[PDB]
Amino acid sequence: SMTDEEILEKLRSIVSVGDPKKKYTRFEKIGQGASGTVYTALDIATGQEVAIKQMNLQQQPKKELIINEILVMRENKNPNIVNYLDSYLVGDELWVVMEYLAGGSLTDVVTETCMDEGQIAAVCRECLQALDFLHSNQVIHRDIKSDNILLGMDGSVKLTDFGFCAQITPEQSKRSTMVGTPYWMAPEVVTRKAYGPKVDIWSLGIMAIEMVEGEPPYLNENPLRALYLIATNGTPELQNPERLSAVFRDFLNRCLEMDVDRRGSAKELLQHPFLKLDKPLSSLTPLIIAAKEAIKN
Ligand SMILES: Nc1ncnc2c1ncn2[C@@H]1O[C@H](COP(=O)(O)OP(=O)(O)O)[C@@H](O)[C@H]1O
Ligand SMILES: [Mg+2]
Ligand SMILES: [Mg+2]
Repeated sequence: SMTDEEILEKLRSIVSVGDPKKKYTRFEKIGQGASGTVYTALDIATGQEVAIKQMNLQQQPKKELIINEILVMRENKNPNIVNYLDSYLVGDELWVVMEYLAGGSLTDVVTETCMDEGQIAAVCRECLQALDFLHSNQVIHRDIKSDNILLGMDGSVKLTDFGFCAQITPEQSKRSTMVGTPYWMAPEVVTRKAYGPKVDIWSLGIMAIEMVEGEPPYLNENPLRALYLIATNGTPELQNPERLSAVFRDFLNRCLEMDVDRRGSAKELLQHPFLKLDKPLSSLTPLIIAAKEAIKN
């Protein structure tokens, strides 16, 4: 419900002045998603290595949500949220400068290596802390999935990519926009119901399936087919559930409840006994290294 001009006016009011091509150098592309292309670069003045997300505003899936992105990343700082540094607007290109997490994304790990249950529990704990913080501040992320989870080389876990997020209010306490990535969407999203923060808990459940099986269900299917499969299959089935502990299977079942009221909240799932199996995050470091080497080769 915002025009292109209203969106650009709002973005201009919140970014810093200047052209960032004069402030950063030695760019190298490290990732790309539905909104932006992300580079490493060096701050010309200081030498710091940063990450820079470059977004072309007219090629955006929903233009006005980029406002929430900058606002949420800088107004809701937290140890499990990628650290915002700055933002710039050059006509129709928006840049967001943030800390660089050299371990890459959780996608790199789950597609190249096999996490054990203690490593999965550790990652789930960190993601649940982030979600409890966001949800308590009335932010729904709406795009939880492995490629939006960043890793430090020491195993630090940080949520990024707030470009689909919703800030919910008393007058609009639920959302109804079809937004997210189809394979990770909760059934109440795909069936076009009003929905709330627990859609992120479902998506976390699907990301935990990624940590087991390397990918979410139905990844090869056309998006509209996947949406119908989510609507009719309900709680997805694992290929080999007998390989997982009973306590881990219970955690998954509580993330992936069809009934929104039965589904765990972030605060509730932080008390789940599965998280007591967690290993130190430093245990991720050999998986991170092995994944980077495999991708390089
Ligand atoms: N700060 C960062 N450090 C390291 N890698 C990053 C960082 N930010 C993004 N990436 C990588 O770039 C990809 C795209 O970034 P993201 O912000 O998710 O863009 P989009 O909104 O287009 O999906 C991420 O999935 C991740 O692999
Ligand atoms: Mg992304
Ligand atoms: Mg995004």
